[PDB]
Amino acid sequence: LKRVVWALCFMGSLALLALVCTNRIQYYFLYPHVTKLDEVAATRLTFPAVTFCNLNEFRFSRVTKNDLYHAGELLALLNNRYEIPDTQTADEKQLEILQDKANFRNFKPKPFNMLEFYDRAGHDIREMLLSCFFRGEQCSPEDFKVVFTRYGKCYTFNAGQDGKPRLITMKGGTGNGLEIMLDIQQDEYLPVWGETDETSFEAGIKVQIHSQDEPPLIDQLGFGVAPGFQTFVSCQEQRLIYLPPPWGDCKATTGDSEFYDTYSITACRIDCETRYLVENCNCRMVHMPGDAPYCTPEQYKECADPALDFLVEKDNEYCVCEMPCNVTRYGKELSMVKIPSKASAKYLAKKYNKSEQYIGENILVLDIFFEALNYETIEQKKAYEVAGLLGDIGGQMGLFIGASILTVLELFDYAYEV
Amino acid sequence: LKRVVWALCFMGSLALLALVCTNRIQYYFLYPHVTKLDEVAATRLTFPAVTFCNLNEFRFSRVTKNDLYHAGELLALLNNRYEIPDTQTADEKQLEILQDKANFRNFKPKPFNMLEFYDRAGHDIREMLLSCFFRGEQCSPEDFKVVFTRYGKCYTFNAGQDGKPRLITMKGGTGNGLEIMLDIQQDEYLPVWGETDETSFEAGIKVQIHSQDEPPLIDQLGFGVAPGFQTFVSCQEQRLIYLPPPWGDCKATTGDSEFYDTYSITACRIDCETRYLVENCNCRMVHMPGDAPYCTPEQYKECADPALDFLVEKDNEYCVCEMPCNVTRYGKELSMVKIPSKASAKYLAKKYNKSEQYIGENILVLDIFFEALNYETIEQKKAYEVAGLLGDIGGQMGLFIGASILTVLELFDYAYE
Amino acid sequence: LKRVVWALCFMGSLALLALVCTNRIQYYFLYPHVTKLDEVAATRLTFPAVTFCNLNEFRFSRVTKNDLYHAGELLALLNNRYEIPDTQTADEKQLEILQDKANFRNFFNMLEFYDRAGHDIREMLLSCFFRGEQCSPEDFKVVFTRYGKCYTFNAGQDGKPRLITMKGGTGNGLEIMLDIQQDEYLPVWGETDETSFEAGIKVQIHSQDEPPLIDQLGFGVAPGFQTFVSCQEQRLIYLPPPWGDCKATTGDSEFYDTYSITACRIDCETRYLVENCNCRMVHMPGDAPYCTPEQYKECADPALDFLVEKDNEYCVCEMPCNVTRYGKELSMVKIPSKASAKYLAKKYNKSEQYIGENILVLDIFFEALNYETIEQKKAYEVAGLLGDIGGQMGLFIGASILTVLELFDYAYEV
Ligand SMILES: *[C@@H]1O[C@H](CO)[C@@H](O[C@@H]2O[C@H](CO)[C@@H](O)[C@H](O)[C@H]2NC(C)=O)[C@H](O)[C@H]1NC(C)=O
Ligand SMILES: *[C@@H]1O[C@H](CO)[C@@H](O)[C@H](O)[C@H]1NC(C)=O
Ligand SMILES: *[C@@H]1O[C@H](CO)[C@@H](O)[C@H](O)[C@H]1NC(C)=O
Ligand SMILES: *[C@@H]1O[C@H](CO)[C@@H](O)[C@H](O)[C@H]1NC(C)=O
Ligand SMILES: *[C@@H]1O[C@H](CO)[C@@H](O)[C@H](O)[C@H]1NC(C)=O
Ligand SMILES: [Ba+2]
Ligand SMILES: [Cl-]
Ligand SMILES: [Cl-]
Ligand SMILES: [Cl-]
Repeated sequence: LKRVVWALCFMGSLALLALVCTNRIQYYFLYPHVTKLDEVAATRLTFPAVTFCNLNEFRFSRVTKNDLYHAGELLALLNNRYEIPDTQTADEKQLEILQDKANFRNFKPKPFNMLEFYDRAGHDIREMLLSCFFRGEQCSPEDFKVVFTRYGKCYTFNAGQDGKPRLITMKGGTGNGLEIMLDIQQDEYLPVWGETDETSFEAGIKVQIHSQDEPPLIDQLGFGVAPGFQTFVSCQEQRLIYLPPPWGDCKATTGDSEFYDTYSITACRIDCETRYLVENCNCRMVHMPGDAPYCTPEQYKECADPALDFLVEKDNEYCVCEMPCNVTRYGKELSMVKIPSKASAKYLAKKYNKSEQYIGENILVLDIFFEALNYETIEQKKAYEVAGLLGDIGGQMGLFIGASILTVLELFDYAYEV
Repeated sequence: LKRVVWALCFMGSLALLALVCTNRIQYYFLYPHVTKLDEVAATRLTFPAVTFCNLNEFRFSRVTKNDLYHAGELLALLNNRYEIPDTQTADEKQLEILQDKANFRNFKPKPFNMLEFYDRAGHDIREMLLSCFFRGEQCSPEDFKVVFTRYGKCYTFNAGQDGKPRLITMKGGTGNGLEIMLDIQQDEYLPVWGETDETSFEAGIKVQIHSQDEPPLIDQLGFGVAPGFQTFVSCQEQRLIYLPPPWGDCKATTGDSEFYDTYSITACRIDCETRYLVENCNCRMVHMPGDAPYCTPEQYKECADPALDFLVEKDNEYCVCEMPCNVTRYGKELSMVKIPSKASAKYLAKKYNKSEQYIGENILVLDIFFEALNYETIEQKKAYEVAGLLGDIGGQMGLFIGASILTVLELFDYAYE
Repeated sequence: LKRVVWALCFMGSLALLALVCTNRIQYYFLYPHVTKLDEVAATRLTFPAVTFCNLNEFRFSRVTKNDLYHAGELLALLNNRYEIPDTQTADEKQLEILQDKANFRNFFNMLEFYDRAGHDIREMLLSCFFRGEQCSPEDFKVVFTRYGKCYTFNAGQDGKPRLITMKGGTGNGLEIMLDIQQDEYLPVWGETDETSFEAGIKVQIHSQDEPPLIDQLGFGVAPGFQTFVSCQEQRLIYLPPPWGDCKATTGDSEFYDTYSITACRIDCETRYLVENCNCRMVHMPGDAPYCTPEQYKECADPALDFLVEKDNEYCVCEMPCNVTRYGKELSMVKIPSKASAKYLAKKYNKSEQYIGENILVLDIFFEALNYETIEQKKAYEVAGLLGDIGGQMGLFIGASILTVLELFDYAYEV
């Protein structure tokens, strides 16, 4: 009778060992991870890269007759027949100027390049930048690097490219960061006389705070800043460490692109777009990097734009961009105050030779800074390693039947002898 | 002497095994969890449901003499004695309209319904919606579905109700989302001539971005949008998975509500309120769902409001809403640009046959989109499961005394003799 | 041949046990932790303390001739030679007043000057409501910061009970209508260090256990808008060494009852200024002597700036293990509505323009009646290590602690 109770106890114990062991094994092959959040104080923080664009792509006073000829349809200033659209709400002077530039009688077309057009007709930072301050000391427009995006000629402060060393901040708070007073030059905006898809009613700038290791993607990752306010941006540096397969989904390999030195998801997207447009239309857009020839406005109309839209719509499988394992993100909180005060309106108007109306509707102040001298870390950590797996299997294997790998080897010994 | 040192080693080993084993047992019985954060790229994102209200509950030009008679005191247009309050700083015409509407001389009242009054007097989406675009293609006011909230007649885009399929976005950024130009119609706002508790000075709209599975709760979960700016709202889809008892506190059961098909904490809140008001006052407010009769303004005055206030403090234990285990939340970052530009102000003024002053104080553009085509996941994960407990107990049990469950069974066997 | 493969299996098995066991040993000695996020529903939430300053340090109408004499250079209204700045863009009345106050023919405490000349909450506070019930200016406690005379609602200091809210949403919180008094702003005729073009207020939402640090931790609120602030209470629990970096011993400073990272920062600053200049600035607390405007120019400011740059290691403030933080999301609506501008203008005896350029409404509340908890939790405890080493020790060679002791005996005998 005792051998029966022993047989039942050994059988049930071996069954429990079976299901528990297969449980821990399956849990290991899920490759599970859990997250470790930490806050690290630092004596210094590397200030990020700040890219800003004017919402107006190009200045009206800088557009020329040749520009209307080649890119008149693309710039939406002229209709398909090289004639001005509906004149509703058209200033007499502006409409006469445009009508004069669109005469096109005995006109010899000069050579035209999209990057030349954006570079000269775009808003000059030397005119927009009314004042610059970093850590309380003056900055020059030479700190701003020209970057071409979908919005046109844009500028990146502290880009850290072309061998310039990146700036640091040793104190947090509103004073100890970037602080620029900009004039968005609303007088230079393209007149809107007729409704169009490209017609926009916004006035202000668009800013993206990003690491120097990634290029700007201002059309998607930027936030707007409106004239007439001083906007504060409190930043919190975040350092992210992800896990590669089979734990998570990250880009383990450096994967350097021909266009960009360091791999970033932004660089992967704009690289994918660049390759697609170069293959499909044999030309490259203004914002894209490389050595390819830039598109002509005819190529823009008949190939480039429908090609990108078709790439977005047809299938995401062509452009699948994984996230790198080491990522520096910047968190940001926005707040506003009014500019200028009644005590300063006259002084600003006289300082920049403008009317107080103009100052009120054209001046914005951007204040970008770190809230405090610390950074957060978010790390994906492996939850079950092979040492822990063997430890649990050994513990339960020793608890239920008290056997070992040598014991199973001995049972296989008798099986081979049998 | 050797058996004595052996006895000391076995005793100390058995004590240590005792305290370590009870340690792992207690840690298991705390039922602990830890969190798994992950970010997932996606080729498509389901666009959320967007509900907005005008801050002005009902239009002044649509209020009628009968409305003043029944709900004049409730709307704060008339005083306790059904008379207009002080006319201080009242436009002559503006007051003339109200004085004529509140005559009540030889007036034979007609039936009155609160939901009819809000549905007819509230701001019409056909007049507010100056332009609508979703993913660059035009939308109609018919895309917005009417929901009645505490703020009055409100509208939900991509509500996904009545069999409509939920919309998706295949690109991120400002262009590729919902983008509406609204006229908040500040001329239709209730005149404020005298101080009252209900008096408010704000002008604009209130928006809540929420999953289609939940009803809006704009009085608590909404954010404001001011006229004269294009407000960008960058959304981040977050997918949350919680643990039921005994690990955490989540809804293990489906939790069928009578009013709503899907369970949500909001649906639980307005369910608690609706049930409480039906039991105490036998009527429901406009925002509440169901089939009960709507309250009359007298019922509102003498029963509903004090009942809700008594519900907040006295019965704070009475309404307990557990959180569901699988929840889709949307995070948001707001930024603004100025509207309109000087190059467009007059074109807007002529396009909508308004003065530039009006455009300046009445037009707002709302741009709701996903920052990028990805979603975050926040999961509560069990930290100590029974397999790990048995493995650790077996490991320490085998390290300290080298025993097994069969060893203790044999010890009970020898003890049996 | 069988004993040879048995011996090799025991050798290799002991090697595997060695590397796995040392693996768990080293992993345990990393002292790792992982994060536990949780959301806790509550019937009540303790409302935070809200400190706000006007961006304008002191009122122009309250400055007197003596104040111009002593602190004229510091306040930037007068130059080093006690003369008026450039007369470009100067109000005729303001310039006549300043020249009159600067007559300096036949003609001071910093805290008296800030306390009396600063913006009075009794004039700024046009309306106050908390949970729908009226509040008085006496509920705000005066705190002196770098911005000047500032005010803290629900400060909870001096034994006052902390306020609670039993409902979430815009109505059920603090709601104040303020007049920033833009007419009292210092006239700016020439460039100066204090010169600012902003108009509005600065707010910091913080727990009562920590002092305000509004020049660094504050956000702006612009006039002409009602800004809503949705708050989410967060409770953070950190680990002390060797797991993390937290202050296990509170080691509260004499200046403040409860230890906070901010309180440690301003304590270090006060101590440094007392050591180098034998005086304390306006914002600093204690019983120490306040600086004179001459002391400010030649000692205080360069000492503070040099303290930030020269020795950043000197002030090391550890983070406490239990920290209550408040998350916040801002949004705006326009104030006043066209239907309400006239009533406000007449109610407060101001022009409709003045209301447009001076009135702001602040609405601070909890989004919902819950709070988040973020806890650092130990990933490998000594019981788990002994369990893993025991499991692998029993799987690979099947030995025990008693087995190793017996091996020491048999080795000792032979
Ligand atoms: C990602 O960041 C980690 C640190 O956060 C890097 O790990 C360091 O790698 C260097 C080798 O170049 C070592 O000298 C350091 O000791 C490592 N630090 C730690 C904490 O392990 C890692 O190399 C980075 N990965 C990439 C691809 O850049
Ligand atoms: C200010 O600008 C106007 C615009 O052309 C110009 O005529 C005037 O001379 C300028 N004044 C000064 C002082 O430069
Ligand atoms: C435009 O509005 C005015 C009143 O403001 C009205 O008289 C006129 O008929 C309107 N025109 C159109 C085309 O609606
Ligand atoms: C810290 O806060 C937690 C709740 O978040 C509480 O349980 C604990 O008692 C507090 N004190 C310590 C020393 O952890
Ligand atoms: C109202 O404002 C005027 C203009 O400054 C002032 O003279 C008058 O005294 C004010 N009324 C009161 C009651 O303060
Ligand atoms: Ba009752
Ligand atoms: Cl997992
Ligand atoms: Cl727990
Ligand atoms: Cl670790």
